[PDB]
Amino acid sequence: SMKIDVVTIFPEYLQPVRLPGKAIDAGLVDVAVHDLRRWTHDVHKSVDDSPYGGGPGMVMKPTVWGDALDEICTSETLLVVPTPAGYPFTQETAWQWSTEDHLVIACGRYEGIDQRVADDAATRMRVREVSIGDYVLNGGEAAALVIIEAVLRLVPGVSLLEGPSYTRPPSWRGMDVPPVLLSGDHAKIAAWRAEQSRQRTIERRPDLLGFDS
Amino acid sequence: SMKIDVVTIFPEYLQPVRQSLPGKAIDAGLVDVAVHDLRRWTHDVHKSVDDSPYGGGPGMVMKPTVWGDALDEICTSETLLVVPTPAGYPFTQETAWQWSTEDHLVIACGRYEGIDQRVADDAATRMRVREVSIGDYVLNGGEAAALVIIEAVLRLVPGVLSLLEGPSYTRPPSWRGMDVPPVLLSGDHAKIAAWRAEQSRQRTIERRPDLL
Ligand SMILES: COC(=O)c1cc2cc(CO)sc2[nH]1
Repeated sequence: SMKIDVVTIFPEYLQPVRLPGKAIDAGLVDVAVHDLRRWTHDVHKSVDDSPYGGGPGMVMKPTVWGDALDEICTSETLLVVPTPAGYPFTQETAWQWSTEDHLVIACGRYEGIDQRVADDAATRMRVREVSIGDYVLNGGEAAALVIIEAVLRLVPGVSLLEGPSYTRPPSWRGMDVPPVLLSGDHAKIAAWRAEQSRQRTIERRPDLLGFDS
Repeated sequence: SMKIDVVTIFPEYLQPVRQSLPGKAIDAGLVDVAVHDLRRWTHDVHKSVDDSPYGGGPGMVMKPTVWGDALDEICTSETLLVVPTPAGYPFTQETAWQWSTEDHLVIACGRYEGIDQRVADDAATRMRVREVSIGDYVLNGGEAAALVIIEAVLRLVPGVLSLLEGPSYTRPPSWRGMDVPPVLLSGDHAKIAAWRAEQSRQRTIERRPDLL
């Protein structure tokens, strides 16, 4: 049983959470999405202001985030903050987080969240700032969806690159399935699949085998 | 001026993209994103999209005849066909910049254990094909990766919008016992830039030593 809360100024973007959809239906996980503006108090519902020290764009205010996280989090919560400046989120991270009772995912916009939010929370609970890859996004919402998908498929109840896969018909547009795959020889099939994966890994991901680039 | 077609057995998953799009960019004809249900191109009353893998193994493989028909209809010689997969080349910011000037992207979202390899190999004989991964984790299918690629690419299109960045601060100057670093209020802007540079260096060493 896992609970996941997501906090965002764009709750409508997290509707796709409805693979996680089948997990919710089975009653293994529960996912809830919260509008950050619920915790504002002014008429304009302001959540951002200009950065101290100068620079382009805006920074999300700590006051509003503090009130939201006070209500949603307990001392047992793992607070997840997607950010381009985070530690990398990997398959090992997904396995680690798959046995947690409660994830809270805080989605930033503009140029990010005041650093004191994570600092303050870390005095009360475990906090993890993470990146899902080295490309730039407008906000944390897409990253939250990737994290939820990677973690939920590992929950109890739900290396090298995979080579090419094939299914029927055995010949299509003059392209034939590799004959070894039709042969019923388990040893030969295993060997061929090993060689394919080796070739694909050295070509596409030489880093996984300890080579440059 | 970019057109993006996305093909998926879960079209509802791609709904937030359409809602992400600024009205002015659409009205100005800068961008169009269309989502298509793969089952439109199935051949049978049961709308089958997958079948057992040759050579055995777990899971299922998506059918070449169904995907071949879909791509035949949607793609042209000028299309850049994008296939998100954990076995792909890495998708980077450089990749996003390159694709931001394309006239037509088609994103083929797969599920189970992948799409029959002859689909991509056949397509590559008449258009450019790119199989890519968005990171080192496995997802059940390509839909969430498509959302990431679409956002990373479109934010670079004119109109539709090293080292790690250090911490940021805004009002109030003191909050729950924590003060904004005084240097940021100093009005010494050369000193502020040097402080930020050192914050970046330390954060990069701690969190991403691979970048150094
Ligand atoms: C303020 O939050 C963001 O703007 C944000 C941007 C990005 C890019 C990511 C790729 O790992 S994660 C993430 N969060």
